[PDB]
Amino acid sequence: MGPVPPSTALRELIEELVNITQNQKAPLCNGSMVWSINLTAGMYCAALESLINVSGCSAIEKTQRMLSGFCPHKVSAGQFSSLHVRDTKIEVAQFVKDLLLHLKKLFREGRFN
Repeated sequence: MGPVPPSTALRELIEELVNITQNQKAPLCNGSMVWSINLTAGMYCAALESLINVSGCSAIEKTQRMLSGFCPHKVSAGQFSSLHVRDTKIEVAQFVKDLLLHLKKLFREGRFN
């Protein structure tokens, strides 16, 4: 009835992200690239604004919603927070995988958000 706990939401997110990335043949997006970010705490928020730059990819539309659950502040294609540094862009396939390592990482510390 009430929302799912933080630890449960994370596992459901990791299991879903892995599932769509294991049977994926070619890149989910047309080789779209995203800005690299620093994986620390506000990863969900920093990661969200980076995905907001990817359009035309429904396979990740649901992902943006689940990420928002950990980041209540919405981001428009005009408002940016972590894209202040001039980092290089990377393929989404790598962005999802790099994020996967950090997602299960916080599970070990049980420190969600």
